[PDB]
Amino acid sequence: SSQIRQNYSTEVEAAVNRLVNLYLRASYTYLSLGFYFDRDDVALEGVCHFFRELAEEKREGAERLLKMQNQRGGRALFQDLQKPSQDEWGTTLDAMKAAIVLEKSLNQALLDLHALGSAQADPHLCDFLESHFLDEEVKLIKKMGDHLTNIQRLVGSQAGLGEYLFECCTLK
Amino acid sequence: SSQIRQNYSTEVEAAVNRLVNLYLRASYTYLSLGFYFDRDDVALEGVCHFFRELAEEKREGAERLLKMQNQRGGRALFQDLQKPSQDEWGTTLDAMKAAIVLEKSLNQALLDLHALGSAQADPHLCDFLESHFLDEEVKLIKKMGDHLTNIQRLVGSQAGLGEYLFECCTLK
Amino acid sequence: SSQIRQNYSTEVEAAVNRLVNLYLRASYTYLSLGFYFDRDDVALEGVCHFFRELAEEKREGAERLLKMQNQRGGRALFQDLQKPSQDEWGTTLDAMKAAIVLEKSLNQALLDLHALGSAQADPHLCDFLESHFLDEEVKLIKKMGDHLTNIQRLVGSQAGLGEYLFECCTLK
Amino acid sequence: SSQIRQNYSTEVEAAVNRLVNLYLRASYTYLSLGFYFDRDDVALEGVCHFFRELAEEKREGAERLLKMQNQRGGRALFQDLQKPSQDEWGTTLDAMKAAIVLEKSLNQALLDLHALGSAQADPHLCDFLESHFLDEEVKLIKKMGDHLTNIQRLVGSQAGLGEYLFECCTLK
Ligand SMILES: [Au+]
Ligand SMILES: [Au+]
Ligand SMILES: [Au+]
Ligand SMILES: [Au+]
Ligand SMILES: [Au+]
Ligand SMILES: [Au+]
Ligand SMILES: [Au+]
Ligand SMILES: [Au+]
Ligand SMILES: [Au+]
Ligand SMILES: [Au+]
Ligand SMILES: [Au+]
Ligand SMILES: [Au+]
Ligand SMILES: [Au+]
Ligand SMILES: [Au+]
Ligand SMILES: [Au+]
Ligand SMILES: [Au+]
Ligand SMILES: [Au+]
Ligand SMILES: [Au+]
Ligand SMILES: [Au+]
Ligand SMILES: [Au+]
Ligand SMILES: [Au+]
Ligand SMILES: [Au+]
Ligand SMILES: [Au+]
Ligand SMILES: [Au+]
Ligand SMILES: [Au+]
Ligand SMILES: [Au+]
Ligand SMILES: [Au+]
Ligand SMILES: [Au+]
Ligand SMILES: [Cl-]
Ligand SMILES: [Cl-]
Ligand SMILES: [Cl-]
Ligand SMILES: [Cl-]
Ligand SMILES: [Cl-]
Ligand SMILES: [Cl-]
Ligand SMILES: [Cl-]
Ligand SMILES: [Cl-]
Ligand SMILES: [Cl-]
Ligand SMILES: [Cl-]
Ligand SMILES: [Cl-]
Ligand SMILES: [Cl-]
Repeated sequence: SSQIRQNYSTEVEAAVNRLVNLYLRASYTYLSLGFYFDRDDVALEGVCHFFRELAEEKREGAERLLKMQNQRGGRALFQDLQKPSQDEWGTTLDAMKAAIVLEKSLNQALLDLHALGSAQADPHLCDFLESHFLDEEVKLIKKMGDHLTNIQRLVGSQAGLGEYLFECCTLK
Repeated sequence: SSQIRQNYSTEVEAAVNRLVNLYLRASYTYLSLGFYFDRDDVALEGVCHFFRELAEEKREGAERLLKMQNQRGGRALFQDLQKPSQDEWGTTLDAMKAAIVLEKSLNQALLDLHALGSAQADPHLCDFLESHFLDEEVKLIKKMGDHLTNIQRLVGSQAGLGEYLFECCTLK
Repeated sequence: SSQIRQNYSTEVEAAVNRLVNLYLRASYTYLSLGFYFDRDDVALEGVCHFFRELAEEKREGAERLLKMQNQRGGRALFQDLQKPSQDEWGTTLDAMKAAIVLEKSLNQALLDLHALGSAQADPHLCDFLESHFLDEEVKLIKKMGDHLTNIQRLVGSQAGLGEYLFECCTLK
Repeated sequence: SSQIRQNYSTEVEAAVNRLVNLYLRASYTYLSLGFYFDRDDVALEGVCHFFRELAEEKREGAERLLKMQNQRGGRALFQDLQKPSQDEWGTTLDAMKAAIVLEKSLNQALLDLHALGSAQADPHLCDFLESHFLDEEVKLIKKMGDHLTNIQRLVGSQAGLGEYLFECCTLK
């Protein structure tokens, strides 16, 4: 019943709905990661807050995709949201590894949707991914890689803790 | 691995996890209702915004339950989130009916959790439901009932539209 | 006599001049639509103002294309501007239909210019259309589709008028 | 000589006086814990300040119970206050363990007073415990559990210190 649809393939429409699922699944993973770190026997509030903010960001990405689906005259379709892959998330290092794997999977999904958009000659879709997704994901993955290295440094050794503290207490 | 748990039954712990599922399912229903009203062939932005706000409120209720689960030393466990019951939501009247049915089901779930809390002599749980849930649900259901009556009045007849307009344009 | 031209095909240069014509023709259509709604026997000032603003937006798009033509070292060439397709525009519904047809034709022209830019390996042109045209057109076409649905709802029936008024007077 | 007493059992009146004793005993324990940490050979001022604030909070709880005793027309009766269980409090971990044991004992006393209030059909008493005691105790016990885990993490190992520092210096 759309009167607006133009140059918007059914292939991209379906891929957008799948990507909304993937972003909401990611948001739900981050909600689980955050509340795990809020447990009294884990009790790292900053890590809870880090993942709570990422749950928000992933929800917001899904909402942006849904708004765009309607802007193009496609039909938002929702599927079941699978529960996160784990119920307990181990150490901060374990959790940050799981997060980077998750973000890499979203980034690959964005790249696959660009490939589809390019094959379907859909420049509005490409511009949309560029405006709101591709560089956001690269920045977040770089931050997570930085965090993995610093966690690895801090937990690994005296030299590494000392080097971290110098950066923080003398330079910053 | 909790060192804090006191007077918190495994029955309530499990019921709280189920209620988190129900609230997140409700939030996901409201996300679908809102984006339906944002379709170009439906195009009632105020109804989209009404349900978008309720998606937020239901998410927030789930997050409050999860925070409380950790405060009591229970273990948050997440399950799959089923997709909403419909993909298209009909008219504003259809949608507001579906919303009141949904809110009634959450209210009954809250009342069942009070019954369990009372049976388990858990006054902190009871106080928690009173502080953040029971009156919030009654207020929202009353608002929805008011909206059902006004939608029914507006769509039904000339007399009803005229009466609505008098309230709005002469009295308010 | 340009000393700046680089990677700018004669094909794109010509297509840009044609697109300036199409945008100025659109602006002139909107000027006619707006003054039609200002007639004393039509007298819908809000519809006049809506189309007056679109006349401005289409002029501004043409001016942006002309600035870009000079930035690239092409030569702006102007042709005659044909008068709008009608002298009287019927009802608000008739007019909004004509507007969406017009905007669709501009959007297809933008997509055709992207195809040409891609074939000519001209990424500055592609970036220019993305920055200032493609999403602007999709947003405007979605707004127009929303308006068509609401006009259709309002003129069509009691149920539809009532539903519109609920959104506006109770929710907004 | 009360002219106001209504629905206030002698059982609850006595239990309230006992609970005032328990809260003042707790306040006195916290005063001893705080000044222990202020010793020059212990010298952890933040731990002194943490327990000094809890001494204040426990005094304030006792004063609230006494105000309520008079509001209901019962008679405040004071007994001797026993000295705290230890004269020296060991390490921060030892002290935080002793504190959580203390708070658990107050929480159980509050739950026992709810049981008595419910048996005596005294809803004002129940509302009073809900308003000012039950959730305050759960929040404080959760904070103490968080602190036990972080102390245990910090004192236990290199990995644990590193993880703590990451939360604090990189995330917070
Ligand atoms: Au969290
Ligand atoms: Au947090
Ligand atoms: Au692309
Ligand atoms: Au593309
Ligand atoms: Au630092
Ligand atoms: Au530092
Ligand atoms: Au520092
Ligand atoms: Au919405
Ligand atoms: Au909305
Ligand atoms: Au209850
Ligand atoms: Au209860
Ligand atoms: Au009104
Ligand atoms: Au009104
Ligand atoms: Au009015
Ligand atoms: Au006008
Ligand atoms: Au006007
Ligand atoms: Au292009
Ligand atoms: Au290009
Ligand atoms: Au309105
Ligand atoms: Au209105
Ligand atoms: Au109104
Ligand atoms: Au002190
Ligand atoms: Au102190
Ligand atoms: Au009670
Ligand atoms: Au009671
Ligand atoms: Au810190
Ligand atoms: Au720190
Ligand atoms: Au720091
Ligand atoms: Cl969280
Ligand atoms: Cl299903
Ligand atoms: Cl493309
Ligand atoms: Cl929404
Ligand atoms: Cl499963
Ligand atoms: Cl109870
Ligand atoms: Cl005009
Ligand atoms: Cl000529
Ligand atoms: Cl290109
Ligand atoms: Cl002190
Ligand atoms: Cl004595
Ligand atoms: Cl009672």
